[PDB]
Order: sequence, then C-alpha cells, then structure tokens
Amino acid sequence: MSPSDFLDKLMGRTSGYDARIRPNFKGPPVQVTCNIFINSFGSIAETTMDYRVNIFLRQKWNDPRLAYSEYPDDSLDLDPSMLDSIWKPDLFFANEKGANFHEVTTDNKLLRIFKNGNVLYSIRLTLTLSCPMDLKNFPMDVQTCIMQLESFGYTMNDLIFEWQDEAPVQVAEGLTLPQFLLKEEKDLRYCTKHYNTGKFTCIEVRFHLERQMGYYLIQMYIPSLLIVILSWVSFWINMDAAPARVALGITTVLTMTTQSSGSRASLPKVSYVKAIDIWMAVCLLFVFSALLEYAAVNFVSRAGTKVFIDRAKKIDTISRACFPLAFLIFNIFYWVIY
Amino acid sequence: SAPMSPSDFLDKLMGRTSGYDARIRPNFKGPPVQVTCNIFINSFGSIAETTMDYRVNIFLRQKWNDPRLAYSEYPDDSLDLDPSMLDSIWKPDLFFANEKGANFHEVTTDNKLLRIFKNGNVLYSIRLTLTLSCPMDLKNFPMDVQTCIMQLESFGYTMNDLIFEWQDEAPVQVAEGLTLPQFLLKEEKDLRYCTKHYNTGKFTCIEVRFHLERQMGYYLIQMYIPSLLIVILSWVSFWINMDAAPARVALGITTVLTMTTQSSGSRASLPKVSYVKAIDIWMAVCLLFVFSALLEYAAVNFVSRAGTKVFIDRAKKIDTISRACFPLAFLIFNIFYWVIYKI
Amino acid sequence: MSPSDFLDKLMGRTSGYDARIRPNFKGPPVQVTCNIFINSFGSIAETTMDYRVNIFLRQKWNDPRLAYSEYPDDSLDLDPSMLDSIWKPDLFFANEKGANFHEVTTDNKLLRIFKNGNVLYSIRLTLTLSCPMDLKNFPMDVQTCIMQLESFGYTMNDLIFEWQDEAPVQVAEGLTLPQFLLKEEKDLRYCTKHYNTGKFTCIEVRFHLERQMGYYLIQMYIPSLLIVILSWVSFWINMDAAPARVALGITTVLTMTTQSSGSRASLPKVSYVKAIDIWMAVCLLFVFSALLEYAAVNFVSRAGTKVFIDRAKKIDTISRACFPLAFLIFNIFYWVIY
Amino acid sequence: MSPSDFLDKLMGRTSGYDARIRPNFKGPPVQVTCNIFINSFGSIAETTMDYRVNIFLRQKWNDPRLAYSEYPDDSLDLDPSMLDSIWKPDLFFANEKGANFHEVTTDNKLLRIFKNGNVLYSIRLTLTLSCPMDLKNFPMDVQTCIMQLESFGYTMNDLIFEWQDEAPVQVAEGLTLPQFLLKEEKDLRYCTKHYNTGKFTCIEVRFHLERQMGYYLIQMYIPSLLIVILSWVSFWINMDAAPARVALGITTVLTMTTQSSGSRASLPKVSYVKAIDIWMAVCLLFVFSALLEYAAVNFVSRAGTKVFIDRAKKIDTISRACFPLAFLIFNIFYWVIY
Amino acid sequence: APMSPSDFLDKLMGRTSGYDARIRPNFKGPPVQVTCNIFINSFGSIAETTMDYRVNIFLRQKWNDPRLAYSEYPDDSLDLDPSMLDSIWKPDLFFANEKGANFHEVTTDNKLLRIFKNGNVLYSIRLTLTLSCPMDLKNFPMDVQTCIMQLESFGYTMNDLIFEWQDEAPVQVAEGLTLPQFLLKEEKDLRYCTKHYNTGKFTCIEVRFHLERQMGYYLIQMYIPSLLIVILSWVSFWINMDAAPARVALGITTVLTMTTQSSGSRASLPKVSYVKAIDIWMAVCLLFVFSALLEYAAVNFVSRAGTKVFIDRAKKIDTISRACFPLAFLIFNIFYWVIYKIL
Ligand SMILES: C[C@H]1[C@H]2C(=O)N(C)c3ccncc3[C@H]2CN1S(=O)(=O)c1ccc2c(c1)OCO2
Ligand SMILES: C[C@H]1[C@H]2C(=O)N(C)c3ccncc3[C@H]2CN1S(=O)(=O)c1ccc2c(c1)OCO2
Ligand SMILES: C[C@H]1[C@H]2C(=O)N(C)c3ccncc3[C@H]2CN1S(=O)(=O)c1ccc2c(c1)OCO2
Ligand SMILES: C[C@H]1[C@H]2C(=O)N(C)c3ccncc3[C@H]2CN1S(=O)(=O)c1ccc2c(c1)OCO2
Ligand SMILES: C[C@H]1[C@H]2C(=O)N(C)c3ccncc3[C@H]2CN1S(=O)(=O)c1ccc2c(c1)OCO2
Ligand SMILES: [Cl-]
Ligand SMILES: [Zn+2]
Ligand SMILES: [Zn+2]
Ligand SMILES: [Zn+2]
Ligand SMILES: [Zn+2]
Ligand SMILES: [Zn+2]
Repeated sequence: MSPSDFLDKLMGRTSGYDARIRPNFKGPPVQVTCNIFINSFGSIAETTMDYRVNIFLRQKWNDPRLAYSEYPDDSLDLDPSMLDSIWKPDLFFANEKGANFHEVTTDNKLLRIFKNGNVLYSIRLTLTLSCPMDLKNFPMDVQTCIMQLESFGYTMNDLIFEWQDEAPVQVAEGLTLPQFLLKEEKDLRYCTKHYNTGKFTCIEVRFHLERQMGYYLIQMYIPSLLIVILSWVSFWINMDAAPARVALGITTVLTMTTQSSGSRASLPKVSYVKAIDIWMAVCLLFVFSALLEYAAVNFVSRAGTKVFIDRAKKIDTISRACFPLAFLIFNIFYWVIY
Repeated sequence: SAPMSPSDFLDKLMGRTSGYDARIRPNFKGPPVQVTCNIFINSFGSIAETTMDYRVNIFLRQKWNDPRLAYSEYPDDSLDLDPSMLDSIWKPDLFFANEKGANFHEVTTDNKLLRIFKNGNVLYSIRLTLTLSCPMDLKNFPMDVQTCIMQLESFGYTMNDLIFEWQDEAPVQVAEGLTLPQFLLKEEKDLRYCTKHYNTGKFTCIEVRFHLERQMGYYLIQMYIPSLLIVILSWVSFWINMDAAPARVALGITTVLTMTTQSSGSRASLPKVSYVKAIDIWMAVCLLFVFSALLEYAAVNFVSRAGTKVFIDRAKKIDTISRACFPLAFLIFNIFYWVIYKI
Repeated sequence: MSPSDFLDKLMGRTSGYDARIRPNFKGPPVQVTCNIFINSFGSIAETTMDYRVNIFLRQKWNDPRLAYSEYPDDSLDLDPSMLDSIWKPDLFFANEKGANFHEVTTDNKLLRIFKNGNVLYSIRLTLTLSCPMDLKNFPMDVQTCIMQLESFGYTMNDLIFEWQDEAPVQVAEGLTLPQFLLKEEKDLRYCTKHYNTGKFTCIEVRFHLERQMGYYLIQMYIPSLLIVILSWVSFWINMDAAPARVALGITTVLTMTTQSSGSRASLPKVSYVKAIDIWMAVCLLFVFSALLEYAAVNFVSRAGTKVFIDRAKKIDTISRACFPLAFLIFNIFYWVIY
Repeated sequence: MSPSDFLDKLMGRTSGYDARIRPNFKGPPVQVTCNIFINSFGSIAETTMDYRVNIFLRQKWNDPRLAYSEYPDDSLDLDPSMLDSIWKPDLFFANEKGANFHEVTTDNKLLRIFKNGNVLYSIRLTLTLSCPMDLKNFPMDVQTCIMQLESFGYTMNDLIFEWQDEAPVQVAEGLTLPQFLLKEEKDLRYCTKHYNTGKFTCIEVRFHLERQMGYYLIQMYIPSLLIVILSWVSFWINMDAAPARVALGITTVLTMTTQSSGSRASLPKVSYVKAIDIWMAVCLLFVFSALLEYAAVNFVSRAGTKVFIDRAKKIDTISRACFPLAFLIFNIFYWVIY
Repeated sequence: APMSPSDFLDKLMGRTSGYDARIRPNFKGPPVQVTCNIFINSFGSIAETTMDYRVNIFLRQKWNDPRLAYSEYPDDSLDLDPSMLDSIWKPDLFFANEKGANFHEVTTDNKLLRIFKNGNVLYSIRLTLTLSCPMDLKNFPMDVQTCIMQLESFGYTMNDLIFEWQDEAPVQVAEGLTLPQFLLKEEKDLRYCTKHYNTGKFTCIEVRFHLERQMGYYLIQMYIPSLLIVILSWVSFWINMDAAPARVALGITTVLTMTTQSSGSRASLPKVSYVKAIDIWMAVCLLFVFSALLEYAAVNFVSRAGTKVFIDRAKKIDTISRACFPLAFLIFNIFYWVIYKIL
C-alpha cells in the first residue's frame, strides 16, 4: 500500500479520524509519558528571577485509531506536517514567562507511530522559566529551579501526565554553567493543580544549582579584605601625622561603602540581609573603628605631656594586635557558619 | 441506544449543518449579553517605576449564555471541547484598556479552554501575559503604597449589546505562595466599574485594583544606613585638633561630596519626576548636616586666627557645643522624619 | 431578514461587492474624516528622539454600496471580521518608527454602518513616532511633537483626509506625563506630500510639551550650586593651610567636571550648546577661579613679610565679597534670560 | 468593462497569468529600475557598527502580459492585494541585519500599471544595515555607509537591477542627524556578486557621513584641557607644600586615566590607536610630567642649602614657561594634522 | 511547441503529478545523501557574557530526487520560483547549538530553488543565527576561542537521511569580512557530531571557527593604565620621608585605583570562578602598589626617634626601594609576557 493511501486511510480524508476527540474518549484518561533532553541551560538571572533552557520535549501515549497492520515495520517515522491531523496533549509550562518553537530550517518536530498505535512526539523548545530565589546565603547559596508540565484544558479524568520510568531527564554531555554547578540529582514531583475550573495534571522537575565561590573571592571578598588591611597601616603611622591617618580612615570608610553597594548591584532589591551584607557591614565597622581609634589617639594626646602621649601610644600598640586578632576571629565564625 | 458521534454533534451544533453564525451575538434582538469574569493570577512582577507599569500572567475566565449551544443529546452536564472550536462560536471582545503589551500563549498548543453546558452556558478560559500601565505617586517613596489597576473593557459592543460583571464568588484568585521581592501584595482587592463614554458610544468596563506596599529593608541597607554613616563620619571632625586643618577639611570635603553622589544615586532607578520625595528630604537634610560640619570648622579656623587665649577658647567652645548639638539635632530630625512617614 | 442573508446580500457572496474598488471610483475623491482618542502618551525619549502613544483611530467615510433599507435602525454594529470584506482607506503614519495592532483578546476594531452608507471604523493602535527635538534651552525647553496621517497608495484625486470639525483629538481624563506638561491646545494642519509617485493627502496634529523644571533643580542646579558655595569656604581658611585650600580647589573643580558630563548623560550627543551647558561651564569657571585665587595668595605671600602677607590677606577679603556677588549677578542674568 | 472583470481577465481566474514566470522568460533578462526615498535615517551605532533607515523602495519594470487597451487611462492605480497575483523581482538588501514591512493601518504598498505593461511598485521598509567603520581619526572621522540591493534567486541572465537615471535617491526635506552631516553627494555603483551558485545583479548606494565636532569639544577635549591647566598651578605653589603639590599631581593623573577610558566607553573595542587616544595619551603624559617635576623639586632641595634651593626654584620657573609652551606646540601639530 | 511552464510544474510536482512531499526520495532504499555548504555573509556580536555569536549565512543543500528528473527541456537546470519549495520534499536541517534563528522575507523570501535534468536539487536559504560558543577565558585577553556550528537532522535517523560537507570549498567567507576584536583564521575544521539520543541516531556535521583575540585594545584600556599607576606609586620613594601625608596619599590612591582597575577588567565578562591572565596581572600590580605603601609605613616607623642611626636606616630602605621595585617589576613582566606570548 502506497504511503499516500495509507496516510489517507489512517488520519486523512477517508479515515474518519477526528483530532478533536481524545483516544478512548468514553474510557479512562489518556496516560501520557514525558521525558526531556536538556540541550542548553543558562541565562540564570537573579534580577528578573528566572532562567532559560533549550529542550527536546518528548511525549508518549497510545491512540488505538493509529494502530496499523499494513506494514511489518515496528514503527513509522512520519512527516511532521501530519501532527496537525492527529490528537495530541495540550501540555504547557506553568511557570513559563517566555516560550517559542523552532522553525529553522523546518519545524523542529518529530512524529513516530507504532504498530499498536503508540505515538512518540518530540519537539524542540526554548523556555524562560521563573525561578524564585532565596538569597539569604548569597553568594554561598544553592537555588532550586523548577519546571512544571501541566494540561491547560483537560481535567484528570480525561488526561494524566507522568514522568517516564527510565531516565526522564537527560542532560547534554559536557554542559556547564559559568556561575553554577548543576547537580546530577533532579527531584521529580507532582504539582497537581486545583483551580475553580477543575483539577489538572501537573508534573514537576527540580534542578539544584550550587553557586560557585571563586568569582566572589576575586571580585568582592579579597578586595574588601585588602581595604581592611589598608586601614591597619594607620596604627604604624606617627600620631603627629593627623592628615595622613585621617586620610587613611576616610578613604577606607568611603571605599567600603561603595564596595558595599557594589556587592548588591547585580541583585534584585530584596529587603532581607544576605551573607555578603553581613561581611560588608562588619568590614565597614572594622574600618570605621580604625578611624575612631585615631580620633581617640589624637584627642587623648592634645596636651603634649608625657603621661598623655604614653596613653595615646598604648592605644596604638594594643590596636596593632587587637584589630587583626578580632578580624581573624570574625573570619573563623563567618566561614565556619556558612 | 447509540449515542450521537461527537463529529456529527459538533457539525449540528456549530458546524456546517448548524446554521450557527458566530457574527451574531446571543439574543441579538433581546437584552445585552451578561458576561461574568474572573481571573487567576499565575504571576505578578516586573513592577517598574521608570516605565511606570507592571506585568501579570493570568488565566482570564469568561462566562455567558448562548441558547444556540444548549444540548440534549448527552446526559453530561457539561462538555469539554477542543479549543479549535472557539473560532466557530461567538465570544465577547474583551480587551484590557490600560494594556501596553499583551500576548497569548501557544506552546505547546493554544493555552485555551472551552466548556459548554446543557443549558447553553459557556466557560472560556485563556492564558495571557499583560504589561499594564500603573501611574505611580512617589511623594512618600520609598515608604509608598501604590495602586495598580486592570481594566477589562468591550471594544466594539455598547452597553445595550454587551455587559461585563465580576463573578460573585472569588472573582480574583492568586496562586499560592506568590511573592514579590520589593512589595507586599495586599489580600484585599477593590472591584469597581470604569464605564467608558467615548464619541462612539458607551462601553462596559470593569476594574480590579491591587494594593502594593513597598518593603523598607532594601532602602535601609542601600540608602538610609550608608547615609547615616557619612553623617556620623562628619562628626569625628569635632574631636580632631583644630590645628589639623587639612584633616578636618578633608573630612568636610569627602562627606559633602559623598553625600551629593549618595543623593543622585537615590533617584537613579526612578522616573524623572519634578516633585520632592521622602528620600529627597532625607538626603537633603543629611547633606545640610554634613555641610554644616564643614562650615563649623571654617568658623573654628577663622575665629582662632589670632592665636590668643580668648579666641582659642571661643573656637574650642564652638567644638564642644558641636559635639553635643549635631548628634542631638540629628536625633530630633530622625524622630520627626520617621514619625511623620511611618506612623 | 436574517443578518446572515443581509450580510451576504450587502458585502458577501451574492452582493457583487468588490473591496478593491473605492466608493464612487469614477467620481470625486473619497472624503475621509478622522479623529483620534489618546488613551496613553509617554516614553518621550531624547536619545532616540521619539515618543509613544496608544490611540483609537476613527475614520469616517461614505460608501453608497453599503446603504440599506432592510432595517429601521439608523446604524448597525457589525462583527469586525467583516472589515476584510469592505473597502477602506490605506491610512499610514508617515513619521512612525514602530506600530502595532492589538489582538487580545480579539481584534481591537470596531465597524459601524449607517442607513445612508456612511461607515465608522475605529481601531486601536500603539505608535512610536519620531519627534526631532531642539535642545538649545534644555532643560527649560518646549518641544513640538507631530503625528502625520497619510495615504500610501491613493493620490488626491482618489482619496482625501480631513480632521473632523468637532473635537478631532480627545485625550483621556487625568492623563499626565512625569517630565512634561501636555498643553491643551493642539495645532491641526495639512502636510500634503509630493513624491515622484504623485501627490498624497496628509493631515497632521501637533502637540506641545513643556518640560517640568523641578527634577533639574534637585538633580543638577542645586547640587552644582552647593559645589560653588563649597569652593568659597576656602576664602575663610588660613592661608598657611595650603593642603586644605588646595584640596578644596581640586575636589570642587573635579566634581564640577563630572557634574558637567553627568548633565548630558541622558541626552543625544548634539554638537550645540544647551542652557544646562552654559550653567555648568560658568559654575566650573567660578570654582576654578577660586583655586587660582589661592595660587595667587600662596604666591604673593612667599616672603613671610608684613607687606606681602597683607597683600595676600586683601586678596582673600575681597574674594569673600566678590565671588558670591559675581555669582549672584550671573544668576540674575541666567534665570531672567531663559 | 467593469474593474472586476478586467482584473479577472488580466491577472485573475480567466487570465492564464502565472506569477511564477518572469516577463519575457525565454528572452533577455528583466530590466528593473530602482529608486529610493529616504524618509528617515538614524540610529548610527559605532558599537554594533550599523545604521537604520526608513525608505520607500520603488521598482519599475515591463511585463507585456499586463498591457491593456480597455481603458484610455495612461495608468491604473490598483489595490495592493493584487501584488500577490503578479510577478515581481526578489530584491533583498545584502548588508541588512534587520528588515520589516509596514502593515498599519494596511499594507504600506503601492501598485500602478501602465498601458504598455510597465509596472511601478513601491513599498515602505525599515532596514538596519551594517556599516563597518574606520575609527582611526575619531572623532574627526568621516564614514561611508552603503546599501546594497541584490537579487537572491535570479542570475544576471534572468534579472538585472539598475538605478534610475533621474534622481535615484531622494531624501526627505529637513532631515538631519544629531551627530553627523549627511553629504548631498551619494555614490552609485555596481556590486555584482559571484557565488558558487552563480552571478547575481547588485547595485549599491554610498552615503557619506561627517561627524560633528562640537559634542567632543564639550565632553572630552575641553574638560581634558582643564585638567592639564590644573596640573600647572602646582608650579606656582610653594615647594615646601609637599602634600598640596603631590595632591595636584595624583588627582590630575587619576582623573586623566578615567577621562581616557571614558573617551572610548561608547565605542567598539578596536585594537588600533584613534585620534582621541593620541590626545588623551599626550594629556596624560603632560600631567604625569608635572608630578615628576615636583618629585625632582622635592628631591634636589632635600639639603636645605641656598645652592640646592636655588636649583629647585629654577626647575619651577622654567616649568612655568615650558609646560604651557610645549602644550601649545603639541596643540598646533595635533589640530593641523587632523 | 515546448510545454508551458504552468503545465510542466503541474505534471512534475503539482495537481496531476502524484508527488507527495511527505515521502523522501528513495524511501524504501538507502538514506538520502545531502551535501551542504555555507556562505558567511556576516559574522559578529561575539559576546563573552551570553557566551554566543551571530552569523548571517546562505545555507546551501544539495540532494537527488528522482521524481524531479525531467526531459521536457534541453536545459541542464531550471531556476524555479521559491513558492514551489512548499510542494517538494526537503531535508529538516536544524542548528543544534542555535539560540536564535530567523528567515529573511524582505522584499520576498530569501530562498533559491534550482532543479537539474537528473533530478538533483539545489536549495539555498538566507539565515541569521545566534549560536552558542562556550568560551575558555583562562588566558584572557590573550585567548583564542573555538566557535562551532552544528547542522543536524531533527526527525530523520541515519538510515533515512545523511548530511555531508561538500568536497570543494564547503565554507566560503565574504571578501573583506573583518571583526573588531578578533581575527577569524582561514583554516576551519570540519567534523562529524553524530548524535545518539533515546529517540535514535541522527546525522550531524560541524564546522569550527578559530578566533584569535586582538591585543591592542587591552594594552590601551587595561595594561598601560595599570602600568602607570604602578610607576606613580614609585615617585613616593623620591619624596621626603618627612612628608607623611604626601607619601600616604600616594599609597592610598594607587591602591584604591588599582582595586577599581581590577574590577573594571572583569566588567564585560561572565562571572567565571577561575583565575584569568588579566587577573594575575591586576593582582600583582595591586601587590606592588600595596608594597610601596607598606614600604613607607616601615620608613615612617623606623625613623620615629629622630636620631642619625635610625634616620639613616630609613633612608637606606628608600634608596634600595628606588632600585628594587622597578627591577622586580621588570622581572615579573619578563615572566608574564614570555609565559602567555609563548605557552
Ligand atoms: C469528544 C470530546 C468532547 C466533544 O467534543 N464532545 C461533543 C463530547 C461529546 C460527548 N462526551 C464528551 C465530549 C467532549 C469530551 N471529548 S474528549 O475527552 O475527547 C476531549 C477533547 C478535547 C478536549 C477535552 C476533552 O478537554 C480539553 O479539550
Ligand atoms: C446581527 C448583528 C449585526 C448585523 O450584522 N446585522 C445585520 C444587524 C441587523 C439588525 N440589527 C442589528 C444588527 C447588528 C447587531 N447584531 S449583534 O448585536 O449580534 C452584534 C454583532 C457584532 C458586534 C456588535 C453587535 O457590536 C459590534 O460587534
Ligand atoms: C477600480 C480601481 C482601479 C482598477 O483596478 N481598475 C481596473 C481601474 C479601471 C478603470 N479606471 C481606474 C481603475 C483603478 C482605480 N480604481 S480606484 O479608484 O477604486 C482605486 C482602487 C485601489 C487603489 C487606488 C485606486 O489607488 C490605491 O489603490
Ligand atoms: C518559467 C520559469 C521557470 C520554470 O518554472 N520552468 C518550469 C521553466 C521551464 C523552462 N525554462 C525555464 C524555466 C524556469 C525559468 N523561468 S523564469 O525565468 O520565469 C524564473 C522564474 C522564477 C525564478 C527564476 C526564473 O529564477 C529565480 O526564480
Ligand atoms: C513514507 C514515509 C513515512 C510514511 O508516511 N509511511 C506511511 C511509511 C510507510 C512505510 N514505511 C515508512 C513510512 C514512513 C517513512 N517514509 S520516509 O522515509 O519517506 C520519511 C518521511 C518523513 C519523515 C521521515 C521518513 O522521518 C522523519 O520524517
Ligand atoms: Cl585628598
Ligand atoms: Zn534533590
Ligand atoms: Zn482596597
Ligand atoms: Zn499650539
Ligand atoms: Zn562620494
Ligand atoms: Zn583548526
């Protein structure tokens, strides 16, 4: 039998096939099985609180009307223009902010049917998905980004999604992210939805992203460390050199404030304290304290007499030990905690 | 008893053999079609002060009766239909009057739902992304509360042909656990009419208002506390020796200059409005205090030119008063500022 | 008569109506009357030199083929899908850079026909229109932004646009702009076009936008004023304090240069002098002059003798009066002029 | 003859006209004549190396199948929906990065046919075209931006483009650009293309854009001039005031480095030296030299003896003359060269 | 009388042909052999942040379809109107590493279709592609990157369809094409990237471009300015040890400028967590400048007691520093440039 006639008798003019009717429509819900191949994963944005993926979405289900005996072949690969002629599930991504198909150089779609009427339907998609982030531990934070696959129009009595048993989420070999490690373990869950329109099938995959620390050492932690150390050289400068020691205090304090606002510049304007904020605040305190230390030195030594010059000199000699020591102690606590 | 095939049924109801004309409204010689609306807010964000707008992802639900779609061929109270049948039925021409951008969702198929009932009722739900305009009053920024609206209007049907109404029970649902980084979305939403009168006629319009309360925390960290520290910095001058002119002048210069950049930085993310905001008052007063500290030293340096006891003492008195009065005056200002805006 | 049959006989299968033929095609030009409702008005950008509007565009004209007697109704409101079946004008916006229709939740279009064959056609549009700006007086400038409505394909012998007599341009109640005042008076005129393809109807509306001053006082004028005043404290500082008075000069001069570049950061890179440039330049001069004043004080007082110390002290006492006085005089002239 | 019947017999159902066949398909190549009206010209971006135009593209050619005798009219203006029914050239813009039609409120297209079968086809387009820039003389540079009109699918034996003889490129009256002068003279030439698929007709227009100098005087040259002059006040300050004269050196050097990076901020990251780079480098040298001059003054005068104080004082008195003199000489050379 | 084109197209691929575009050439036989070549019309927007690049190309595909063989004309080939592309079978080539892609439709579809006597087809189409290019920035900005383009079948397995680069000049580049930041090397690697998914085995061919980053911009913007800050720090060693505020100001400002210089060197880059070549340079420059300030702390400290022996010890620290800092910095430079501009 010629393919033209076969497609005509199976799903075309002479078939009686109505794509507006689901498989087993008077019977139990259609069981759809899903798997995804992650071709690309990136544009993880803290500001807009979202991420981007390029995937192949695979859907599998049985349609008795598409069973065939005219060929011995276990399966038939069909031209994707035939997708418009068959019923298919109405899967959408519930947490999608943007989504598009791929049509270059032709529709990036695949359709395969089997002897028994099983269907395999694969389609390439780009998705911008929302990922609400908890930044309390930033930048030592780990985020969980989800992808929800839901039916828009079919209730659970007509249609049900399920992840495939074997390897439901594959990731392209050698895929890396500059800022994060994508963990190998992905959680699969149900997100069954209850709206005023009914109860809708929904399955979910959760990705765990661990933020890499290196960039923040170079950009943020080490530079701020050096500003703190800079403030300490004041303690070895002559107490008579007021403009020198005051310049050291001013510039370290001011640099520390811009350092602090710069540490948030790439983040959404959240109203809770983050781990980087604690660090910048304490660094700012230490640097401000060094200036206050000189104010005290300059003040107690006003009357240029031995007893008061000695009291001022003692403040300096203690500060040379205590500031670095207290800062080391804070460091122990900070790093151990996070 | 062989029930009628769906194909034949859809043919007889709204297809080739039905005589149904989607260009004609239900009860077209009779009273206006009563449409009932509800929305599910799936997502709510991109609240931008600069462009003065916000973004929502919603399911829009419309309900109305169409006698032509009543059926007796099945016992089922309702039928869920393939959304391709939406092109074959009449439906309202609802648009969003304050929408700047709007799109449907077509991945992996049209995000639309169509359900009809025995008596001819229709339920029509569609997923939409909308950028809606929200004119903001920033006088109290960043202790401001904004009201953002969404207007649902008929474009082509006058009130004698079509009427929108919010559903009685829970017209606006919000997805569980939905939060916004910068705002609190209040539980209470106002519903009202925005009936429109143009030179083309009178048009049905209903409105929902959301109340958004700006969260304070970010502004304490980014703006208020840093500026506070610059003011405190300026005060250390008063404990520095009056002989150290370059030290005390450096303190004055740098605090004044930092305060000016601090001030322009407090507006960088905002539209260029011509009224005074609450953050402006704060930055201006902080700038005044820091400038005053420098002027205080100018006075100290000037009155003590002649190095004589009486004039050195007068300069020293200016410093000892300043150590008490600047922090005291700044505390008083703080009391007034916070009490006025946050109480 | 059923509406279906009526639409069939008027403009459908049995009508003989050809939408490719204009009303009175062998006769005089079609007279189209236009009015707009401005639903929204904003995104006024100096850099890209344009603005954005959301409007309802209303077009009115007579088509004898659409006259009816089958109903007593003065007018009929028709489903907008019938717009594809009737002739309509080919109005475009000549100074449009971007334009879109609105299709959510259905086409934002309105079609009404009258007994005598008049048509009312309204459509919702978003337009980005070009507005060439003259910034000589910025930020005390007033701009004129235009909207041109033109026929693309019909010459004046076939088609003519005209503004409606009564209230051709309506503006939504309570519409405001953050940076501008939109004046109540709008100029209407003709912009008849002559190309090498012929002569084309074109009507124009002009909006007057007056820039609000407040933002620039807060952001630009007052901050620069304070830098000038800052420079003057130098005159009350001891002439022996060289690093103090030189620091005052350096920092005010440098801040004034960044202040100056910052005043243009949001503007197109025009090559003429603006009002804000004059101000920043004079402020820069005053602040530079204060530093030069100290150079003179430091220089004439090198030899630490009474006669030369007195000459340096006289320079300071004059400067305390003359700088503020000269700056006040400049202010009088500047504000009075603009 | 009714227009409906005429269009039917000319290019519709009863015509036998096949738009997939070119005019004179067994004969010589179709001669197409082109002219453009430039409605708008802007968004000249150095970073992305491109520019934007809004144009009316006019194409003219002869199609014997469209000749008519049924009307005395020299030409007929046809509804643009008839464009889908006729053959037309497949002109594309070879250096186009983005391009769109205009469809508000209807298709911005014009179709006119003449007794002898000539066709005039005009269409409105927005184009982003690539313009590779040579920035060696920036910002005293002149750029040449081109527009190439090419056939995609017809070789030279089937289709040939040619600019119109009379006024092939018209520009809207009063069109200006903020940063550039568009010269009146436009070069026309051939860009005939040879690919492995054959030989393709291609015509080119070249626009000459002269960058306006004013913005760069205000933003870049004059501010940097003032920093150089600032550095010179050091020479009149007391050699005993080390922190004052060193502060002058530091701040002018540092301001000059940010001034230098700021002069490139709006430009692509090219690896050759530009005219603004030469200027900033020399300004940086002069300002650095002034600081080195003080290092010498401070160093030679360490031993506080008359002979060495005098030597240091001589260095200052020479510097007061030579720095301004050498800087004037450099200015002469710089401006004269460019 | 030769057959009219209308009738010919009708008999070849239209109404009377029996041609079904849903069936591949030789469908019961071996795989269709498709041959590909590209013309690169434009190549740019190489972004480190988004880790991608943009090309404008003509994609050429060649294959044989026996159903399209003709004898009705003596012409070796026929150039057909591209609307006929919808009527013929064609491969389903997609770009596997494409993030964005569009056709070109102004002023008509930028497509070409040519068929030959023996049924060969030539199909060319103009495309704009944003392709992903993962970058290794360890040696930035003396880095060389490899950007790839993968051409794959989406729906046909290797038993039905196979892609192959053309033998003669598979990748042509427009004459005079240059990139501001890079040199595109003349040699392009051609490779197979055959894909094995859970859906089967799919043909995939690959071209690799080598891009060498040009150094000049980084000398002007980054290396030389940082060099001058280091030299600035050295003038301190020739300034009087009594001038504490002068020498401390030199130390502060060079250190602070060096930190902003360092963050500015990464501002245009993705936030990678490894050390780059520019980072090493900025870090060492920062060390040198910090060391100069520490040198003065030592000078100021050892000379506290104003006695000849301790003033002399402080003076010796300065005279050594005048030689050793420039010498040590020269040595570092030798090592740095030799390492990166060789290995
Ligand atoms: C067969 C369809 C649908 C329909 O159109 N009709 C006429 C009937 C008739 C009798 N009983 C049920 C129906 C409905 C339900 N079925 S369906 O399960 O195949 C179906 C089809 C399409 C749907 C849908 C359900 O919900 C979402 O869109
Ligand atoms: C039936 C429609 C419309 C129409 O086409 N005709 C012929 C008539 C005939 C008699 N009376 C009214 C009409 C109009 C109005 N009706 S309608 O109420 O169903 C209708 C239909 C579509 C509409 C509309 C109103 O407002 C704008 O879009
Ligand atoms: C009737 C049309 C147009 C046409 O197609 N034909 C055949 C004739 C025949 C005789 N005389 C004139 C025509 C032209 C003019 N008319 S029209 O005035 O209705 C018309 C119709 C459409 C047009 C147009 C003018 O310019 C822009 O596009
Ligand atoms: C007549 C057309 C085209 C065609 O379809 N056929 C069947 C034949 C038959 C005999 N000789 C030539 C052809 C080709 C060429 N001509 S055409 O010159 O009008 C033509 C038409 C369309 C074209 C084209 C050339 O190149 C680009 O797209
Ligand atoms: C002939 C087609 C396709 C088809 O529709 N049917 C009915 C049959 C029948 C018997 N054997 C195979 C088929 C399949 C495969 N062939 S095909 O090789 O031309 C083909 C056609 C289209 C394809 C495809 C393969 O893979 C992706 O899309
Ligand atoms: Cl300073
Ligand atoms: Zn897990
Ligand atoms: Zn309320
Ligand atoms: Zn006016
Ligand atoms: Zn020329
Ligand atoms: Zn290679």
